[PDB]
Amino acid sequence: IFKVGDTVVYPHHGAALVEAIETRTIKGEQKEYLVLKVAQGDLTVRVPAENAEYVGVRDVVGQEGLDKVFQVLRAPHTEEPTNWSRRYKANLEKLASGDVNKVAEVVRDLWRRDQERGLSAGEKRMLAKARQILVGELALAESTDDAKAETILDEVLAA
DNA sequence: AATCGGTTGTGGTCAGCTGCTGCCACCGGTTAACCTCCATTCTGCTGCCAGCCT
Repeated sequence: IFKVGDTVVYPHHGAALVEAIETRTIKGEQKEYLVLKVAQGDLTVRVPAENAEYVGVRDVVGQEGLDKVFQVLRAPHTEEPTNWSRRYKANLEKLASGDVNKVAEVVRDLWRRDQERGLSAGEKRMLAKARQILVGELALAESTDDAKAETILDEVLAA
């Protein structure tokens, strides 16, 4: 499926350019690896081509995905558990899934709650992580000028 | 003429509570997928085991 030069999305790290395809040997068989150059912390990720779907690597979403995530990002009736730990584990396991809709849900919930009160060290760190990978995936989805994409996200969040 | 003590017109003044009105430290209680063991030398005492005695 994957080709050299494709821009795929890794689950917990956001965008990833597939820059080469290695052919390393483990247990005497040439399981080909693909190397991904993510840029969040400048790490090179190597995965087999077989377990790409098992680890859940995923192509970027289309314009139906864009209107779907904007539709879910502008939606009310988002009642949350009042317990701080329950809420934290809930949106952490939403963030770790790798779905654009779930990441947009986490950034809209924490954005409205930060606009309300301003939460915490851990939740501001989580909102920064989630919003930066959502901005990176959006800029990958439309080739649309990083930090101007941030202004786009701020505008569609503030509405 | 002064001279040792009062009276005080009047203008600041200066901190001493007094509310008072936030507001900010400080301390207690709560959170419910699941996962169960860290150098040498001298002196004295205390415990070890064989070895004669009834």
